[PDB]
Amino acid sequence: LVPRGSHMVSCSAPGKIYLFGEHAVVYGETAIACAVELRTRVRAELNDSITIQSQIGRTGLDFEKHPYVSAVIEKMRKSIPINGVFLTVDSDIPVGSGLGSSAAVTIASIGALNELFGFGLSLQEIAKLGHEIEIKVQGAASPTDTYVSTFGGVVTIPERRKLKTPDCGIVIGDTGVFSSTKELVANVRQLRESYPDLIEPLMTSIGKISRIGEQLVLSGDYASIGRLMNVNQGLLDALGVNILELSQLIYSARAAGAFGAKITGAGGGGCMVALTAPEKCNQVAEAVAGAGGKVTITKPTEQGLKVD
Amino acid sequence: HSSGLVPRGSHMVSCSAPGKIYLFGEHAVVYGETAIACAVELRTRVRAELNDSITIQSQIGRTGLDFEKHPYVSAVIEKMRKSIPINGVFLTVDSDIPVGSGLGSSAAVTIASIGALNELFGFGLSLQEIAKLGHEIEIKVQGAASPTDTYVSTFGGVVTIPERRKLKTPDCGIVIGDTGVFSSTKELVANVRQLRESYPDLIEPLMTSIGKISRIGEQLVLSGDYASIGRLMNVNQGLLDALGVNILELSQLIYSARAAGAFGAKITGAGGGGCMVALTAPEKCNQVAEAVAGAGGKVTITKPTEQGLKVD
Ligand SMILES: [Mg+2]
Ligand SMILES: [Mg+2]
Repeated sequence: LVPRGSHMVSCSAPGKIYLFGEHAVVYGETAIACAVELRTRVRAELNDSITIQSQIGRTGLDFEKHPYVSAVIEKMRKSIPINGVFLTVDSDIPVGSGLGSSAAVTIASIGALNELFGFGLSLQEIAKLGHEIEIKVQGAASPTDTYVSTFGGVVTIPERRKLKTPDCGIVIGDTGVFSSTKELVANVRQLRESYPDLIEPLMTSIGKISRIGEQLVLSGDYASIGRLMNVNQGLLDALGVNILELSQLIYSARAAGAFGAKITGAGGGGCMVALTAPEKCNQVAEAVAGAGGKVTITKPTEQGLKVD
Repeated sequence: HSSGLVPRGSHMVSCSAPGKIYLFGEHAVVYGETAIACAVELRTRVRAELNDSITIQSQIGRTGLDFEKHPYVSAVIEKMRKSIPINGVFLTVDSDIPVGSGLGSSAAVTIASIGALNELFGFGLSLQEIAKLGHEIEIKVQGAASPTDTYVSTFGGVVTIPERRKLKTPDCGIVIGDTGVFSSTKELVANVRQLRESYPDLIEPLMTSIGKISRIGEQLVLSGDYASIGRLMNVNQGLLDALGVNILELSQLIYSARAAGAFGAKITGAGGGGCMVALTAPEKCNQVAEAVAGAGGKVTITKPTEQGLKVD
């Protein structure tokens, strides 16, 4: 094959929302993720030393300001030497939120170095490597985020089967309220401990939504996907992870015609998501904006990691 | 209290009957599940005196017997006349109960009226007979009804439905917050019935989970663990939100009540508007009411009532 050893290479990897079933996976259940068109992009250039540039600054190998890129380099250079590289990182995935910001930079960086230095990694090896980098950086991590970012589209969890991509707009509304992903996993579990006979069946019912929903994703019945999303949001409210500002955004989106709307990610703050007809995306976005949410307008993405 | 004068012969008689909120389980009873209702200290009072004709006076004005303007009082007099003559009577109706949200305004006027004529004319009816009669009256006036509203207004306190088991009354304030948003009970019941129709394998187990709440919560009422009763009311609220009967105004009031320290807060009755309810420590009642008021609601501060129908 054609040498490309000096070719500047850019890779991108998407963030993701949950159609159903966040919070339920740890307790054995099925969920359905959808990658979206908000990407982190990483361009890799041959260089005499290691330089990493992003909105945070220009560094060398710096595990404090550039933890993920730095960990990727540290791990891959054990296989094939990396004498030098200039990496430039830019992201359209909103700073913090279950949308997969650290998984996207991890996967894009692996992609870009894979290409530039010829590691010949397949997508499955990339996903597993990414998972490994998040463990190294965070202490402990679920493989789901790096897998969805790698392969893109709609993915059932944890069987990892690809479902047809819906032709819908996605509005993300950020409440601007901070919450700890650990503290909320901690409270779901606790309420679960105090009333086991009540809370266990609820996770079971969220699991059921994905099984019903799989079938609606296949037939493109977005109106029913939306009705289920709404049911799932109510189950999340029963689990204790909703707040007033999330309901505020959710109810505006629904009133403006969204198929459905729900928390995406851990809850307690952060973002909600609305699934809309493409021709109604703007109107839902304006209603969420009107209500004070920080709005991003996006759509599902068919591809995961890609050489741009 | 009273005047130095003691009347001779026949006196004015007075009965009152309470409204109610649901601690748990609205919407699930019609699906074979348990609920817990709690009668509260908001009453309809009916005063009654012998008269040669019929006169009914209430917040709407003074009439003779009148099935449009006083449909329940007039149906009561009509039904009761079939066993004992009522040549005439003068009836005055007043009430502290707000309309709708299954708070039980119709049930309260029905039961208070029955109770007042019971006393005045010496019908000798027991509580069970009074509730059964009130159930029969609601059927007559609106076409169809469950016996629950009239049962709970007759007996008062905390009652499990449909098993009708009396539970110990809790020592808590109750704040009712009205969103002022109008919605219709039979439309919401229909919309819930439709959702269960579309996903029976999803929705039937959620009903079953609301029934579990009442099961667990019965024991918490027995042991007076109000904090956990609130926490379970919080879970039942998310399940009502899953059933599609919440709205933004209700959420606004509910979060405000919880931030101000309520043990818990939730929709009471049909939803889609109407009222929510918060259970609070007696201390924190004013705190919670001011905050629901602060967030947009018409607030009523009450507490549970131990009995239902009483001769005042
Ligand atoms: Mg980094
Ligand atoms: Mg009447």
